[PDB]
Amino acid sequence: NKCDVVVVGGGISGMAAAKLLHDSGLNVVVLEARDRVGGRTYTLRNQKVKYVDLGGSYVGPTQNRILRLAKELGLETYKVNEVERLIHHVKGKSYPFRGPFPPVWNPITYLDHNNFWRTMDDMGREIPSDAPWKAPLAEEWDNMTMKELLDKLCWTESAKQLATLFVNLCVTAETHEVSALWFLWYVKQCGGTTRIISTTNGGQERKFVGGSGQVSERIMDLLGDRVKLERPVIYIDQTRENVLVETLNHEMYEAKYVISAIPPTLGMKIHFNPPLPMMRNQMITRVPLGSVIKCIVYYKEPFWRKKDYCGTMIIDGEEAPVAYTLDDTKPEGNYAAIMGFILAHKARKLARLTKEERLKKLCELYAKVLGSLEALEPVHYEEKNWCEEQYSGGCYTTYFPPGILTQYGRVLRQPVDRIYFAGTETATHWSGYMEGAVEAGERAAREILHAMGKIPEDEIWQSEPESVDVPAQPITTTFLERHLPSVPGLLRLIGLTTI
Amino acid sequence: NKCDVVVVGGGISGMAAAKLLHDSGLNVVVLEARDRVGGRTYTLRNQKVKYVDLGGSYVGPTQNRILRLAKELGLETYKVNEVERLIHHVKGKSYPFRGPFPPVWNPITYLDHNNFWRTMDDMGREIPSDAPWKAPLAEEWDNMTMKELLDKLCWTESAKQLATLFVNLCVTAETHEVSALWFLWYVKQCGGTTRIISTTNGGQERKFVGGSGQVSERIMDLLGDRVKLERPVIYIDQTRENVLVETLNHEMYEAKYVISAIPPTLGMKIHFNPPLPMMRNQMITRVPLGSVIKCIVYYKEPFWRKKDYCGTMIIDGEEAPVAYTLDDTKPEGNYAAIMGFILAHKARKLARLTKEERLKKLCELYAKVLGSLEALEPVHYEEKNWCEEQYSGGCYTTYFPPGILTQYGRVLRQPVDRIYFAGTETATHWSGYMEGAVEAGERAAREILHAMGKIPEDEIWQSEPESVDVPAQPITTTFLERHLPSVPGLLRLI
Ligand SMILES: *[C]C1=C([C])[C]=C2C(=[C]1)N([C][C]([O])[C]([O])[C]([O])[C]OP([O])(=O)OP([O])(=O)O[C][C]1O[C](N3[C]=NC4=C3N=[C]N=C4[N])[C]([O])[C]1[O])C1=NC(=O)[N]C(=O)C1=N2/[C]=C(/[C][C]C1=[C][C]=C(F)[C]=[C]1)[C]=[N]
Ligand SMILES: *[C]C1=C([C])[C]=C2C(=[C]1)N([C][C]([O])[C]([O])[C]([O])[C]OP([O])(=O)OP([O])(=O)O[C][C]1O[C](N3[C]=NC4=C3N=[C]N=C4[N])[C]([O])[C]1[O])C1=NC(=O)[N]C(=O)C1=N2/[C]=C(/[C][C]C1=[C][C]=C(F)[C]=[C]1)[C]=[N]
Ligand SMILES: CCCCCCCCCCCC[N+](C)(C)CCCS(=O)(=O)O
Ligand SMILES: CCCCCCCCCCCC[N+](C)(C)CCCS(=O)(=O)O
Repeated sequence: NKCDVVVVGGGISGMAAAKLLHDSGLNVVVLEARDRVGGRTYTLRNQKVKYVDLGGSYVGPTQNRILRLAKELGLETYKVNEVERLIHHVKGKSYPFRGPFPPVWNPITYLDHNNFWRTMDDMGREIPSDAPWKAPLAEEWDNMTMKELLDKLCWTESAKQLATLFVNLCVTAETHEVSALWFLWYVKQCGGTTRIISTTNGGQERKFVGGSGQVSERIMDLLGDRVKLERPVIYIDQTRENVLVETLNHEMYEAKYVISAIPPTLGMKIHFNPPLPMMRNQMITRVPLGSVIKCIVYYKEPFWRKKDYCGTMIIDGEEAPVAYTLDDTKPEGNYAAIMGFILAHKARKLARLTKEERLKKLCELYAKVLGSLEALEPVHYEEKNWCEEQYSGGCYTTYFPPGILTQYGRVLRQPVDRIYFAGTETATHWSGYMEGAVEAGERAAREILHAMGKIPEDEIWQSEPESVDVPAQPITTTFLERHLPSVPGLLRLIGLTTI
Repeated sequence: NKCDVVVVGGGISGMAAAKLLHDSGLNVVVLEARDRVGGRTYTLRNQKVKYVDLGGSYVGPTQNRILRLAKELGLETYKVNEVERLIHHVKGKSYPFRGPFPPVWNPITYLDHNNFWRTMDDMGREIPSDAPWKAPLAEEWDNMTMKELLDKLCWTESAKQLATLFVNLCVTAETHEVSALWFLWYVKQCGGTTRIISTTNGGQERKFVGGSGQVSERIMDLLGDRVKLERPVIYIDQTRENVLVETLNHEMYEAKYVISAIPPTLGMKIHFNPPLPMMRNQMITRVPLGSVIKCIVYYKEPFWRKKDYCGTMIIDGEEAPVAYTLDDTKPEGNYAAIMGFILAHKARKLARLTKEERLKKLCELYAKVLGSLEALEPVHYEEKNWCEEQYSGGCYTTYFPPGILTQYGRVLRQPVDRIYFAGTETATHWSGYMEGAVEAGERAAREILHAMGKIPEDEIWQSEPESVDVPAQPITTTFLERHLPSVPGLLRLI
């Protein structure tokens, strides 16, 4: 029953919050809906795979909070394979390349690709990380879908095609579903377009040895009996002196404060007394999560390396079930695997098939993209459809439809009496990621410490020292990249000269 | 505990369903979250106002199911006052007019205005009521907001701004928030633009004497002790022989079947076992309700009538808190009142003020629009902010953001094992209205009757005879309206 803080949700954010509060000498309890911790991170273990992350997996430079938490728990990272060539597959043809971006030869298309990425970052610098709705043109950009923005920025179909896949891959949603302001914020708060898309020096650089599920599992071992599995929270009562939190099995928990560490829309699963204020009440009906199936196809050997392919494929085409893959082979070089994401409307569409039908379609895709018959000989298959999860709502994270972030964005992490809000969605740096989960979990925990008069106000938001293990090379631009004209800019120059 | 059907929700849809099933001889229970029935309809009574609808209120021709149900319960309608002139307030000036739509005098603006409304109805003709996702251009129309359609279609700012007001008023959401496909479906399934906007011969023609809350209240009286108030449903278990439904106060209800008669997104408040299928699991997080405050200012007399104004105001502009009003005076001519809607973003913005602050702004607005100092002396004020309701989620109804209706639309009323789906959102005619609530409640009830082998499949969807009290007159267009060019059409002719 009685404790200082009830934490709702035993994912990375809630576990990070409970650990901090526990380390500060408080009596904490974690109420987790599932028969496991980790939430949107999940590591399957069996003899065929040894271990595999079916949810969140990748970590990179500038994600210093998740890295410090994992290292303190005794965890280790390894580099995702990007030794050999990446593949860009478009119009049923594959084009090998090196570096983070698929190359473009056509001079007009090159100017258009260059300008697009530059403008994404240009617009990003106008958007405050901690308050996106404060951008000078917040309303104008929020009243617009990402599709509308692509339609007006991209003067070539090639750039529009690549930008569409970029959006699908980043936020597991269609360009027409998401606010332009929101998506521009989301990229900006991950350090920009290059940082977000990169394996080497980016978000996909590394994975944890043994899986990311260990983060939450090892925090559970530290907290012992304080974590309560199979306790979905149904009711929060704040009418009396102590906060009462009721679960589905009719257990009652009494606390001074509560941390909500669940996806914002999943707050709907809780009945509130007194009712939530007007803005939060409506906000939680307006914030869906994206759609993704994560699929891993195992092979006898990482045969793609022999053809000088690292395993990275960027696959454009409506026919392609998977738009993005990475090599998922173990660091020891065994359990050869290709990881792929089925994104947005394709997750919806391909979920109708059987596990066996999906495996078949993926192998047939990889065989064509890699130009390898070997790809038609899988030894094993694992997958996870996050759309069917009652206690996640989707993956990777929450997106904002047009008009919502400016109208409702400011209440996301605004406390409601004695309820404080964590979860990756409330973070200001790598929101949507395991990194943002740690940030938001530890920030929510400190808000409570301040409320109890244990720490000063200026200590609620805490900066993180850079990892020595995973150093961040800075994001650099060239003179040409900065000053090459857009397509309309070149046309302006043509019409002005020839006049 | 043990019954044939548990109905979740004591709104009009749930009550209609329960009444149908009860009259057919089944044991039904209604589980209602609030201390009252009615949901998005609510009739307040005090001696100052006598009675006032603070939620759903208006009914009109073609809404035959709500009219029949209310007539059986002993209810009667009266006509909303539209004898005198309507007012269009544009750029700080009032323009009195007659007929459902404000006149336009600039030739170019006239062509642009004409084309916009015509095109809305043209597009609607290709959208099936029972399956909007089967429209020929469903994906194209669903992937754009109403804002970009208006930007595309309206060559003049005058038309765009009136079209914007129209969207705001119909669906309590911003043009940029909503799918074009969904909005065009919404208008089409109310009988078209003219039918949805009209007072005389449209949706706003009539109100119930004594309030619309009496519909749900009188059905609850007919059901005896079968309606359970302050029983919010928290858990639905379908793993066993009969369905188990748990409430927040720990009570257990067992049934052969369930009707969910709540707004789709409020399905999130229930924990399901087994988990919901994937498409519904994600759908119920993708379907918000609009934002509105309904406000009624009372006066000593209906003074506007003396100046040959009926009370209807169509008010352009960002600064106007209220964009649309109706005379809310009682049929007897006493309790003189003006009803106004504070719509969409204005509802969020003006909720930060006090009740008294909102009253002052409305009175000053009405004084400008009506050209009368008498609007500055209210005798009484009532309001309801529907955004603050845990068990509604907003008003009037559920809107679909771009991409949603085509991807998730068909799951809305698709049964989940032994759970059937009612609620106005699942109706095919006047969805969003009290009428759709009745259609959906009775249809969901008959689906169960068919599942039980009591009626054939062809009796699940039943037609309704036209009301003798509120008959519908046909919607007509003129030759010029149908054949006048658009702005770009007039340009290609030049
Ligand atoms: C799903 C996914 C996938 C598939 C993938 C990925 C992901 C995901 N991500 C994301 C992550 O995972 C996240 O962010 C995290 O995890 C979050 O955390 P939090 O905040 O903590 O949350 P969660 O987990 O959900 O938890 C919660 C909890 O709670 C509970 N509940 C509910 N309800 C309730 C409860 N309890 C009680 N009561 C009640 N009522 C639940 O159960 C849970 O447990 C990620 N991340 C990272 O970091 N990384 C990665 O990798 C990931 N992934 C993805 C990504 C990447 C992709 C990309 C690629 C390429 C490019 F270019 C871009 C991008 C990211 N995101
Ligand atoms: C809010 C509102 C307002 C302000 C106004 C109006 C409206 C609204 N509307 C709408 C109506 O009302 C609706 O539709 C109805 O009501 C619906 O019904 P239903 O479906 O039945 O649903 P509800 O009510 O919501 O119910 C539900 C129930 O459930 C319950 N819950 C929840 N959750 C739960 C429960 N229980 C148990 N458990 C759980 N968990 C709740 O509580 C409830 O009770 C309308 N309508 C009509 O008809 N009329 C009218 O008038 C109305 N309004 C508005 C309109 C008009 C506007 C306009 C003007 C002008 C122009 F031109 C256009 C438009 C319509 N809409
Ligand atoms: C000699 C020049 C005459 C040009 C007249 C032809 C009109 C050109 C239309 C091309 C549209 C290009 N997209 C990318 C689709 C939208 C750009 C948006 S924005 O125009 O830059 O605002
Ligand atoms: C004889 C010269 C030919 C000029 C043709 C005129 C085309 C210029 C369009 C500008 C108006 C833009 N609005 C109205 C906002 C949108 C219209 C979109 S759409 O043109 O119908 O696609």
